[PDB]
Amino acid sequence: GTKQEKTALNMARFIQNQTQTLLEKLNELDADEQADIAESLHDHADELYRSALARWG
Amino acid sequence: TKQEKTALNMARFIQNQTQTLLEKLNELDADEQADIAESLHDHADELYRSALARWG
Repeated sequence: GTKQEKTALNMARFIQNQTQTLLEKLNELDADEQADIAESLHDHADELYRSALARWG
Repeated sequence: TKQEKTALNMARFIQNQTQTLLEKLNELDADEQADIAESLHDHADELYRSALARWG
């Protein structure tokens, strides 16, 4: 990857981790409405990170 | 509550990150990745919307 590609990979890694952290926070709030969306959010973040990692990592 | 506001703000920060990463991927040759990021961003917008309705 170029430097720009690596910056995008790093940001995808960050969102993967940050979405896991927000999911845990919502689960502690027993905020089911939000945690339901957050789980799907984190799944897409994981998918994107793995996709970027394969390509530029 | 402090805990609720922490989660709302984190949702907003994730929304900003997902918009930023979708734009970066669109700027790169990254169709496969940008397609995923479109859905990722729609989820971050919906989570922020929902959390704002509840805790804003």
